[PDB]
Amino acid sequence: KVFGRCELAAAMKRHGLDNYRGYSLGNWVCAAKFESNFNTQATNRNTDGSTDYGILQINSRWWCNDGRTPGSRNLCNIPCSALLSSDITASVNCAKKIVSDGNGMNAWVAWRNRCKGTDVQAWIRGCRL
Ligand code: NA
Ligand SMILES: [Rh+]
Ligand SMILES: [Rh+]
Ligand SMILES: [Rh+]
Repeated sequence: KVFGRCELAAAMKRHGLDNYRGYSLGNWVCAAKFESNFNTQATNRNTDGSTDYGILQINSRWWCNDGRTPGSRNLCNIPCSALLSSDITASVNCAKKIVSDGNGMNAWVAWRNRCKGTDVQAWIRGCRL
């Protein structure tokens, strides 16, 4: 599923991301835009052999089992394929563990480089929430 901006914002708010660990909804929407272009099916291979999965490009190195990432952890206790569903519940629940883990949203390279210290409120302007 390729989400609309306001469609995703509404889904993220419902799934408990608005101000999660102090990160406004616009932060999560901006991260999703630059990570996946709002596409639940997005996959990208990392140079280390790990793969990033879904709307927030969660990494098989630490967070999910994809059957092909040797000596990696599965800290969200899920198959990485669960992160590609048109239902974002598994991505949201895993993102909550990631962002709680001490580095906050700096875990997302696209967030640090493209969203951090920007006017992220612009990502939710116009949306019915
Ligand atoms: Na893994
Ligand atoms: Rh939902
Ligand atoms: Rh600003
Ligand atoms: Rh509302």
